[PDB]
Amino acid sequence: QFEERHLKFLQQLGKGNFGSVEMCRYDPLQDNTGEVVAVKKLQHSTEEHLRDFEREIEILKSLQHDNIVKYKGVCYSNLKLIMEYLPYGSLRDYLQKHKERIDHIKLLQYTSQICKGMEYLGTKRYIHRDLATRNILVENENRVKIGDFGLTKVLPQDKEYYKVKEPGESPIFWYAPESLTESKFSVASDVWSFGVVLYELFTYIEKSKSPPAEFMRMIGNGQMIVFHLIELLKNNGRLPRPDGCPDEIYMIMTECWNNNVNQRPSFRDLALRVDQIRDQMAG
Ligand SMILES: O=C(Nc1nc2cccc(-c3ccc(CN4CCS(=O)(=O)CC4)cc3)n2n1)C1CC1
Repeated sequence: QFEERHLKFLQQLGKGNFGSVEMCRYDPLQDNTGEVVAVKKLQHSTEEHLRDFEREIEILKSLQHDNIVKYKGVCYSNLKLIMEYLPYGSLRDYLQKHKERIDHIKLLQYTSQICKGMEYLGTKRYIHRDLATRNILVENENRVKIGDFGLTKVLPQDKEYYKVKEPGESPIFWYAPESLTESKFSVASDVWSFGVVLYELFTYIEKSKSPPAEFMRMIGNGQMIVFHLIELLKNNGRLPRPDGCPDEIYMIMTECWNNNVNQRPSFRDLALRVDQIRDQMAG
């Protein structure tokens, strides 16, 4: 649908080891009347990374949900993924900036939208593998969307987990212990990560309170990090309750952080509990 020549670069939205997102204007009439869009491309395109990117594109294209960033199309000379542009950006940066304006009732509305997005994923047998507030996007004051799917895998038909160990840098501080020790990824490791996302929110993204900073303090400030992490978690070492967090929200977090994969709640039970807590804060 999109031509490379009609896509004008406006700014960088985020750069990683394997990907980059840009704000661009798609202006086919060249009269500065096209819509601003978000454009994801590989930064150092391997052919494996390209094949993964093609699948990421096919995943996003197959998703249609209020809390999932919209697919617009592809563009090539090559491959670019064109998405809707969300003007408020990542929940992470948005929470950090507007922390004095965002109360707990709002945090739980975001939380509940993230669960519904995640339940819709698990419905297609997709495992996200990268739930973090940096990958959640703010559409408006009342709406968040899951906004990146670079690490998302389809479960095979005959299995409820997927095994994979990619080279380089893994977000280890959001990983369930069976993902660190066995490279096993399931709906339940996504639930583990969701618990860490909930922790993030309730910390209001206070610099020294992030999971990397907290687990590093607990371990002791290279390759040895994951080993010490694994041991800490097996001993039931865990992220502290955030400042001002209710016992009942922290209970949800700690339940998400069960070492017993099978004892972790489902996404729809998470949504029931959160929506129940929300109503007991309002009415
Ligand atoms: O960011 C803004 N809008 C906006 N719209 C969209 C629409 C789709 C996707 C994103 C988006 C999602 C994630 C990121 C972070 N990260 C960049 C490197 S990677 O490995 O490629 C993917 C991970 C960056 C941008 N965004 N971001 C506003 C604040 C300036």
